[PDB]
Amino acid sequence: PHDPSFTPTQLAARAAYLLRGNDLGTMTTAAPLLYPHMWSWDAAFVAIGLAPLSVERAVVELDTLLSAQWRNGMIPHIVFANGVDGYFPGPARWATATLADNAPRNRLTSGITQPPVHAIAVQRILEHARTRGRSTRAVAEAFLDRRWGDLMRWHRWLAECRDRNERGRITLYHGWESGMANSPRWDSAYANVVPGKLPEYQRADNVIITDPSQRPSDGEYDRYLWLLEEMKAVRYDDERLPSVMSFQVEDVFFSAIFSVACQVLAEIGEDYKRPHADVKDLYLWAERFRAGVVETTDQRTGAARDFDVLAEKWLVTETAAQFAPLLCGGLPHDRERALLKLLEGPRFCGHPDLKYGLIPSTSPVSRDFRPREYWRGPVWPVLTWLFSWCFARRGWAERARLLRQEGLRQASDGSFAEYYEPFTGEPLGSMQQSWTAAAVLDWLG
Amino acid sequence: PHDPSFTPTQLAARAAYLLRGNDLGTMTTAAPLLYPHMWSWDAAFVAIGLAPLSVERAVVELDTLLSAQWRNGMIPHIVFANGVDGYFPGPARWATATLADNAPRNRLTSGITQPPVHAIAVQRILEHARTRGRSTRAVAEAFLDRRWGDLMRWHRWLAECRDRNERGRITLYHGWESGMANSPRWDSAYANVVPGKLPEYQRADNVIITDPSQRPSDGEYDRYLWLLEEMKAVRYDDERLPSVMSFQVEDVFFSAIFSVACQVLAEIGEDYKRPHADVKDLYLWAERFRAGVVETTDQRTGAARDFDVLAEKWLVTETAAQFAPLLCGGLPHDRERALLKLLEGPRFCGHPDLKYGLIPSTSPVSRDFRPREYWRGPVWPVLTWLFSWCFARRGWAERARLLRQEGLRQASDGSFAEYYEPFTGEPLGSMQQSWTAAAVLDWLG
Amino acid sequence: PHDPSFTPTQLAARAAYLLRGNDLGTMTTAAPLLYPHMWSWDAAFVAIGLAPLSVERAVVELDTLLSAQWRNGMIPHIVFANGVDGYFPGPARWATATLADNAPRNRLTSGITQPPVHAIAVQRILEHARTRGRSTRAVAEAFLDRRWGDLMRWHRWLAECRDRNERGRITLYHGWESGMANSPRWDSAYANVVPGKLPEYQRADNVIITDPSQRPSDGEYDRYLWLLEEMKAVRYDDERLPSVMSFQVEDVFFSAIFSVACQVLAEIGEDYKRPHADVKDLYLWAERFRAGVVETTDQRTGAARDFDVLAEKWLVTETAAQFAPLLCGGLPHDRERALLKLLEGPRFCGHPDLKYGLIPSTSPVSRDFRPREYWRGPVWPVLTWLFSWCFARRGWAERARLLRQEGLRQASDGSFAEYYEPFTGEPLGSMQQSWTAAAVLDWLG
Amino acid sequence: PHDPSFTPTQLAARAAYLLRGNDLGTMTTAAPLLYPHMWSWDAAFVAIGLAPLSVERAVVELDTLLSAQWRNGMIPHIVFANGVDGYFPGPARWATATLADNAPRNRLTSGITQPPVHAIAVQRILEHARTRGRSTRAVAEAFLDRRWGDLMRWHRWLAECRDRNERGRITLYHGWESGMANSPRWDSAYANVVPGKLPEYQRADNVIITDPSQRPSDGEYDRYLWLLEEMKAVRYDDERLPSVMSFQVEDVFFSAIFSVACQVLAEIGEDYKRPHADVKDLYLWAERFRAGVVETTDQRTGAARDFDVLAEKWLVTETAAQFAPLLCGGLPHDRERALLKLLEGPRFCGHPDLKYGLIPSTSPVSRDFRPREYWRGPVWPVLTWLFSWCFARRGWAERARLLRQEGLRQASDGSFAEYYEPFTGEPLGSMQQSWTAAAVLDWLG
Ligand SMILES: O=C(O)[C@@H](CO)O[C@H]1O[C@H](CO)[C@@H](O)[C@H](O)[C@H]1O
Ligand SMILES: O=C(O)[C@@H](CO)O[C@H]1O[C@H](CO)[C@@H](O)[C@H](O)[C@H]1O
Ligand SMILES: O=C(O)[C@@H](CO)O[C@H]1O[C@H](CO)[C@@H](O)[C@H](O)[C@H]1O
Ligand SMILES: O=C(O)[C@@H](CO)O[C@H]1O[C@H](CO)[C@@H](O)[C@H](O)[C@H]1O
Repeated sequence: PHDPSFTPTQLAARAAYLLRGNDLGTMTTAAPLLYPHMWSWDAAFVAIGLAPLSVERAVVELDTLLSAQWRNGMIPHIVFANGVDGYFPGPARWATATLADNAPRNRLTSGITQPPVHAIAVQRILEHARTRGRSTRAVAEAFLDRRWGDLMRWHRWLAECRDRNERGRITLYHGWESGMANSPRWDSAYANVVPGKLPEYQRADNVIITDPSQRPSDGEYDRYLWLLEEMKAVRYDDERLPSVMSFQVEDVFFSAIFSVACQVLAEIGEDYKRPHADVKDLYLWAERFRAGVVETTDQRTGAARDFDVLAEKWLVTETAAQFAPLLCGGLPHDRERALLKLLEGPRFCGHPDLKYGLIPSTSPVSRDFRPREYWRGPVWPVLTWLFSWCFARRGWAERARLLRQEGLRQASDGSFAEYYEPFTGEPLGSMQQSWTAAAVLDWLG
Repeated sequence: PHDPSFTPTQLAARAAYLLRGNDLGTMTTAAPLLYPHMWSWDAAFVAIGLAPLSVERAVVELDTLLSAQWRNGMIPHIVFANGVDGYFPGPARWATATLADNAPRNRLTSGITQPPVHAIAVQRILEHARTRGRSTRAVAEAFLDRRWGDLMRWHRWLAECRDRNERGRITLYHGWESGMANSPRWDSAYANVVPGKLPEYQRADNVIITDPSQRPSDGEYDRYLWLLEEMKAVRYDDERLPSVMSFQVEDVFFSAIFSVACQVLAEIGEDYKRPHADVKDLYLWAERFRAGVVETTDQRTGAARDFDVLAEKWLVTETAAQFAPLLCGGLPHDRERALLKLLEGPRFCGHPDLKYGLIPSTSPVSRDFRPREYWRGPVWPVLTWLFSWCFARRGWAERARLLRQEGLRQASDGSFAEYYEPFTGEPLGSMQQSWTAAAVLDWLG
Repeated sequence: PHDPSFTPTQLAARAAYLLRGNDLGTMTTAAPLLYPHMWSWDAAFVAIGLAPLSVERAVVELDTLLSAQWRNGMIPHIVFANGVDGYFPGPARWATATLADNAPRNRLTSGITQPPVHAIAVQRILEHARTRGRSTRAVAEAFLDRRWGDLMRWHRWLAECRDRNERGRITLYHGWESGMANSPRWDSAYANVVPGKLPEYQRADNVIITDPSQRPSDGEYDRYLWLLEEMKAVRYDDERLPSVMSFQVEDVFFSAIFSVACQVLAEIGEDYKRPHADVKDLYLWAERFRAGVVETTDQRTGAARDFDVLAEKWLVTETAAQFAPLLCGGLPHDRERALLKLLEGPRFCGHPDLKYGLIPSTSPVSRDFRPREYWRGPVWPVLTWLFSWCFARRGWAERARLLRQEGLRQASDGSFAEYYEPFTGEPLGSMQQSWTAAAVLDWLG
Repeated sequence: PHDPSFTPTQLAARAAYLLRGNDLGTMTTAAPLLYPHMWSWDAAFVAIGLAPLSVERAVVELDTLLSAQWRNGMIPHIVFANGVDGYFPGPARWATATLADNAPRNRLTSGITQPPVHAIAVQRILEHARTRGRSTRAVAEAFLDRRWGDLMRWHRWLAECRDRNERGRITLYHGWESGMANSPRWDSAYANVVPGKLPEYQRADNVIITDPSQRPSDGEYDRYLWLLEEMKAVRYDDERLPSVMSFQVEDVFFSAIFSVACQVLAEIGEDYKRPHADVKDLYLWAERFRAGVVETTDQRTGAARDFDVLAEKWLVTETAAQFAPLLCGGLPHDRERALLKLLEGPRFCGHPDLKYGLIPSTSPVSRDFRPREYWRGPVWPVLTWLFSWCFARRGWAERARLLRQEGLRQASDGSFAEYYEPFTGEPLGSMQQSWTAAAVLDWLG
């Protein structure tokens, strides 16, 4: 008609309807068909969206994810649903069940990790539970009793095994670990990934998303799948990966999230009387990774750089990852003002052709910008939510509110799209994406 | 805390979460455990609550109900879920699968009917679909193409087989057909139901609702189950029921709903160019049952009476059914003003001890009033919704708005209870009741 | 910026801020500068807008208007603010203070009337007061005691002096009495107004609204001002006007409003135990003017026609006044369906170039349509409100809701414009128009 | 009736209606009758409440206040409305027009100051203006050009003349300068004020508020009015006040507000390219007064203490002023956790008998607590707003949200009371208090 948008109550209802519709029982799929399994950072955001509906079911979501945690503490980025096909690479291609000595016996998983937003979900669950009364607080507190150790082991694995040199930045062995598969951030590192004898495969993602402008290329998937062959050759052994992987990058955005997550989990630990040594370690890691993020930044603009460990070079790109230091703090005053000017100016939120005042995944003025192509340009509601929540935590109440307002406007069509075209607002990627519904649910209050 | 109520967006989200949680696939249970099957008038209200979430799934709900329609047109009041136990009387006790020649081959059902609110659900589906654009309008219009004949056959069975004498009132053979099992309306008729050799049975309803003050008595269930034996003895044959049933009442509230439903379906038929003869029949029945309702009314107060066909006597009770004429219209001006004074005065919505300005199922000043006991007093959100929608259709915009406002206040605890204590607001009956969530969903807009 | 619309709470606050800003103390101006006095039907809508803010002040607004009522019962269409210039024709031009024996001694007023929406405002005040508690109900009931007789005298003057032949239509002697100065409705009647020696004047309205496309022409004003000379020459004597006025029309929209207002006031009289003879007269007039409206209607479409008393001919134009029978009822079922099809189709609300699904003052497909020119095309929020309220009173809950939704969308710029361009949504006429704020407040209060 | 609360849109409308009603033209009175003039920190909150309604009028409010600024930079706490009586002490009693060489020539003012919340109001005006488009941004930027120097002179007067020893705390010479006339904070200092021959007077405040339990005693007013005699005797000369005043206290809450205001104004200066030397001074003062606040704090709880300059002793009381360090920051991590535990525990927001989870002006468990008596116990909406805004600025998003939620619940009666009884929620003090409406509008605008 004249207005296809939904009212706040309609939109909240449809978002909860979606989330319950993607529930398999104890895990929520990231999307109905494109991503028909549990993903790690999606599961954190799903728990955030479930917290206003059922603290009990939000806790179940994190319990299911943690039940897939590897023996060394790694949370793998996919927990596969039993008997479900339709996603590639699936369990047979990872072969972690037969090759990975640390993989769980009772879940099929991938063999790589994803960003540690999980502590933020725990905070939102606790915040909801404290408004709901004693029986609900008891549910959330029982979850802390049951899973505090597992959360510690997750943060410790990141701090000790992916920051072996105590640089305060997380090393990745796959671009998929960044959450941003085809981000321009990784192009120069991927250009040095030379596949050898790569076993034949058929993609499934572009059978579901048929528009070729919206997904990575075959050449990019060849490199993604070649890194799997390198990992499988060493049976996913942490100790051997630095010797064999053709892709080794320090991810400054993942690092900033980790800093925030450690500080959040330390505050939880203080409030719920968790072991002093754990809280002390969490604060130490929060500070170490805050400093590691700051060390990457341009001394003029504050923009954070990734680092190619193999090439030994800073990776200078124009993506939303540059704003990593805004999430965790630590910049000198003048540098942070410069970085905020970059965020709000014509290269990002201030670009005159954007439909919404939101943060594109790649700067529209970058040569790498592609308005439809996944992480090369589109606006991702999950990043809107993460930036808005971290900005509110910095004390930037109006900046956070504006992102939430624009994210709700963008989402008001009810498509709950994976990402959106930055100029037209066209929904792109999968529809019915669980963390887009969760973002709306958290925002609407 | 200081305030356990939910905001409108929170409440809408939780109501949709509930509705999707009670979805078995193609049917929604009336409640998670007490009523773990599809009920007929509940399914209409569920379709109303689904319409803002998914016109496609709202249509599915009515398709599933109509697929259980009997060969003679009757919509049975329970469509049992395959393999589901926990409700008594269940499929084995009804034995319609082996005894009822008109029962559907591919569904297990009860052998009695329930009120014809279904046309109202169709109207709400169409209203939503018209705001959503062409593909959604096509879904709703395709449903009309597919099911108009079945809806006609339902209304025709009521008009021809339950009003054989063309009195403009529907005859019931079981109090369960009224929707109000233990209403004081039926006490004097039930007092003449003398069970003979009644086969042993174990109730399930009071294993789930253990508080004896909230459910009918064993003596009442003995009579409910004896009527089943009388119906089974004649193989549920319409032609033989008047000769054998110990309970035969004309239900003025069911009759008023039928009048409204015929008028609504006639208006749909005009708008979507359905057969002229059908629309003509629907308007004729709407007028006949409006007149039949008016004929029951007290000439002073307008209060509508039920009629005991066996005793040949008007049934004078003080329940919400007295307000039947307000739903369908037809009263003389002075009589309708008197009936509205009764509704708004100290015997119903104006009673000084009520927590909310809502319509109790039995007048709190009646000797039959029991504040916890099912239809003998509690406030039912489903009746709030039905009265508010019919009042808005009369043009009584402020009266309708006040009922909606108070119903939302009552529902703001998020219990989605089956019924509520009228003085304290305590949630009673089953929690997580589907038509209470549907009422909230329709209201919140 | 990206979206310059206000939220509902922002919009409600700004609407109330406007209405208080236009308050001179005991009267609210219709606008800040263009209309810096009290107008009669505006004052009724202002009272509706004040009722959610202050029942006491809403009652004051109507008391002030009724203190200007003429000795014969006429409510004049302007009550001038003492010492205020800036509007023409002003008190000196009307000369009612020196020429009109029935004009009030203690107010300066115009010498013509305006539509009787006042009973609708009384109903809204009473509805608000009944939600607010005993002290506020007493305020509203005291107003009824004080002003019931004046309201009766107003209705009686219309029924007896402007329907002298008991035709059930109100005769007007000036297009300004219709509320729609330059409606195409009056063009052929105005073509038969031939001014004599008209005293020189200077307009004020087009000094404030300088865009010539938005106000009537000088030629139109010459005729408006000449009719004043004709009234002044007979000292505004009711009995003489039929013999001297060059403009005499039966206004079918005014007539339908009067039918509704009589029925509304009759219901108020019953509820508050006013004299039975008054209630009986009100219902008689409601019926007479309903029938009078229906008698004008097109046999195919149901559209209502005005009547030129001097030319003795039906006035056939394509304006929103055609929809008069929808307000008061009375059409046969088939013809009202045809009239609603006209309303919702491509000649009015369904025209494909309209920005909002609202009723233009003149059909966009009529040769008379002018998209900027006052009553010749623009969308008026006051008419949106009146149609929405009357439609809800007919029982057409969804139709009323859609008009309210589109009216709120149009008003969400916060300009509170007098009227809006139908295709672009550009605000036109005066900004900060009191009855546009009142519509918004009622729709949200 | 059943619930006398207003909806958010109703409440926002009534709040704006109130604020416009208290507008005299270019100044808004703090209340209709009790406070019928402009007060300094009220005017800052009024500007915050006007910003969502009219950036232009919000700017006017601060322009009017700053036009009363004294020649030395002091903003006086009252700007009297010309020709208005009804408040005591009025202009004749202050005699600043004849005795104070620094008082403005064209305004009548008091001779003491009030807390510097004004920069917070400027920030809110700028935030609103940036959402409204170019013309509105220009209005706000023009105000900065016109008044930046005056704002600097205000901050400089506080830092240089009320912190002469650079201790980082503001000295007051009257309890009225704290904003909290009869706070238990000042009881021991007031016990050392011995009036001489005090000129006879009659109070006005307790003729308007007649309940003696709600205002200070005559004995307290004798001391308030005697301090005026001491100031008048030295012609309000800043350099003489330390030698003659019987009341000299360092106000830690005023100091923390000043710290925040300096940081806020410094950020405004950076964003709008104000002189670098001014920004540098503002950040220096922000740091100095932060440290000055922290130096007062209890080593166990972190609670901030006031200081009696004459008695040379720390003032230890149990009032909301203890929470000053939460506003400005600076406490060590462990002590701020202790201070938040005090805030949220049973001595303040977690007291089990409080109707709302809000901060009482005096702890309910203190021997000084009086639940009706002005600053000795009642909950003040203005403090709820200030704490919520400062908490959001610290990053404590959920804590700020809970204060806002409870503040809106308390205000939903629409009384807009000056303060509220902490246990019953009874509205106390003046009704229709401007800064209570402003808090509501900001929380909803
Ligand atoms: O493209 C893919 O196959 C997967 C690879 O893990 O990645 C996409 O989908 C995941 C689930 O929604 C997200 O977690 C990622 O952030 C997003 O990029
Ligand atoms: O008590 C029962 O076993 C059943 C008998 O049909 O009845 C109750 O539950 C049904 C499903 O919710 C409702 O349809 C009825 O209105 C309500 O009275
Ligand atoms: O143009 C004018 O001078 C006057 C003449 O009465 O008319 C306009 O202003 C009035 C006040 O707003 C409205 O009552 C009318 O409906 C509107 O047409
Ligand atoms: O009691 C009084 O006469 C005055 C003295 O300035 O103080 C009260 O009123 C002011 C205006 O509302 C507020 O600024 C104060 O905070 C409040 O305590």
